[PDB]
Amino acid sequence: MVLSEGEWQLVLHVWAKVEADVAGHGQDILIRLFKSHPETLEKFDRFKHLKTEAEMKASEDLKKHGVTVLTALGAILKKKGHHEAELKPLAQSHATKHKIPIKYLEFISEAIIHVLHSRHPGDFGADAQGAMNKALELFRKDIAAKYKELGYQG
Repeated sequence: MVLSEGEWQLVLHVWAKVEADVAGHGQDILIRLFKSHPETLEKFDRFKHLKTEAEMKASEDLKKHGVTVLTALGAILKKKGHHEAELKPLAQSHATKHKIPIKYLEFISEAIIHVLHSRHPGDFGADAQGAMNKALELFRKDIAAKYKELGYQG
């Protein structure tokens, strides 16, 4: 996986917009994920009892979780590929602590692209979406590498 500098800039450009309202983006993304794939909800004991979008939007746990997820992602994306140090840990965790499947990461990637497109359609075009997809794909592969490198078959 390799993105051009122009492609990383497209990614970083849309990401600055996400940072203008991390909380709102995290809620959109997480709800989109739980609505598209309800089984994923079972992996969160603090808000796995949330059923409606209303209950989801009112959840402080989901909101805070969205902010933590996006913050960690935003930090890895800014590395533009050299994110080993900001990844070794994002791995040891979901590998030994939560056991988050690779397929679920594919689910959240779809929610992220959908939400970014929906909230910023004027700039998040085919080029930007293609670069973000490549970025998240690179991200999934490296995480899967750390898993495998650690015995976990996510």
